[PDB]
Amino acid sequence: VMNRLILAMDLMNRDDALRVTGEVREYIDTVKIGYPLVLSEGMDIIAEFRKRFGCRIIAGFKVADIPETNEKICRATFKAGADAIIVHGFPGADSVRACLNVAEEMGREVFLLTEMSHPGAEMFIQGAADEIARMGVDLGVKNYVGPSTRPERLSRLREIIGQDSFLISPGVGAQGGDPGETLRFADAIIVGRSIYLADNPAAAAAGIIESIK
Amino acid sequence: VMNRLILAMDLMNRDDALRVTGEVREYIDTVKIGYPLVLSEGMDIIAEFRKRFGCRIIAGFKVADIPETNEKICRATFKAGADAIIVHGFPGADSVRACLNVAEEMGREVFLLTEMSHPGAEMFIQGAADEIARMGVDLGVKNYVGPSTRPERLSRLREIIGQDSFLISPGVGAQGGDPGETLRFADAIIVGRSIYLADNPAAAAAGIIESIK
Ligand SMILES: O=c1[nH]c(=O)n([C@@H]2O[C@H](COP(=O)(O)O)[C@@H](O)[C@H]2O)cc1F
Ligand SMILES: O=c1[nH]c(=O)n([C@@H]2O[C@H](COP(=O)(O)O)[C@@H](O)[C@H]2O)cc1F
Ligand SMILES: [Cl-]
Ligand SMILES: [Cl-]
Repeated sequence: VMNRLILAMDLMNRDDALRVTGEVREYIDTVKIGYPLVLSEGMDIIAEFRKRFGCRIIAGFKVADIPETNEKICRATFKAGADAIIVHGFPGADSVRACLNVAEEMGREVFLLTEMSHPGAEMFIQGAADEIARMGVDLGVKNYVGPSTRPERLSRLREIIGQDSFLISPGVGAQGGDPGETLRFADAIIVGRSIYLADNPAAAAAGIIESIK
Repeated sequence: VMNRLILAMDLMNRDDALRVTGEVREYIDTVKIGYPLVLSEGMDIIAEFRKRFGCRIIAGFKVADIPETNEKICRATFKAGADAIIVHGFPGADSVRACLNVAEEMGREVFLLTEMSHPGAEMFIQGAADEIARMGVDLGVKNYVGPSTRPERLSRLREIIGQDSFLISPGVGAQGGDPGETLRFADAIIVGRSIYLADNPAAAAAGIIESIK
């Protein structure tokens, strides 16, 4: 990923989303698009980003349904042009495998979300996170998502998945995570509000990159 | 809910989804629409269902993001016309409260998903389900979702939420759940494939209703 920086584009109207992404297009080649934008503007927005910016698109949908429905969601998402999709690991192995099947069939990628970055993640997710990570490793998952807000947890996740696995991490900036510290373990950081809500998105992105040069 | 029957409309194209729902419109007044249909046809499909069938719409999105993003998803979903939204409880209390805030503001409902119906749910969700249910009760949540595939678990969920709470349950039909048995604890059953994939959807719906007269 260019500059180890993935833009989380969660603005909810096409004009703003496209304008801000355009402002920082020179600093990134990977954008994470989620439900805030997709539900507001439609899935066609994914193709718009790919054509306008030539960027990789990660659908941050965090699929968490039964196997059959997960397959349908992945199919629809990849048909829309997404290069990868984020999947929740908490629902179990069968739900993850359903996504892996579609990804292999269509030549796309699955990112396994192991532990989340918000406070509430401590209640139920954290206690299952290490096992979720091991589940991914046992199934051959190569891409993971871990929390920037809990450095020691992110470090443990890295130990479980190994050096060869790709790890991205949200929670940088607005949620309190530090770019440099997070990159001690993750290969790339996900940054949303710190950039898209900044008075000068380009300056914000450049500042983050400067701090991790 | 009419006939204690909620149609899970997971077909992925407008014509088929509307045609099948029309075939069974006399048997239901509540439809659960999820990502398979919404991502394929756009969120405007919710308003289409409401105007064509005059039915209640439950968005089976099972929101499972951080508080800030959950708020955005709920806002977009309710703006689209959904009467209620299903929210995953595993991400914690703050993520649930974010949804409750928007629902209260817009005069809509939140359904808390405790335990899931598929096999993989046993890995991590099941062990946290009773506590997730208690979390909902402590926050004043009145609508819940529990598994038809595990009758004793559904029974335990009912005991935790009390007789006053509203409980709906998926996993009936295709996943093996029995309509009558499930209704010993749930107030309404969610049925998808057993109806929408049937040779005669109307006959399938009528048959289910007949078995629970
Ligand atoms: O654990 C997680 N934490 C997150 O913050 N996210 C997403 O990353 C993004 C974080 O953006 P921020 O604005 O930089 O906080 C946003 O899209 C979230 O929904 C997902 C996760 F899986
Ligand atoms: O635990 C769950 N099990 C489910 O099956 N579902 C949804 O209910 C529906 C079940 O449909 P079926 O075709 O009757 O199995 C479908 O939309 C699922 O995504 C959600 C859940 F939260
Ligand atoms: Cl995400
Ligand atoms: Cl659902």
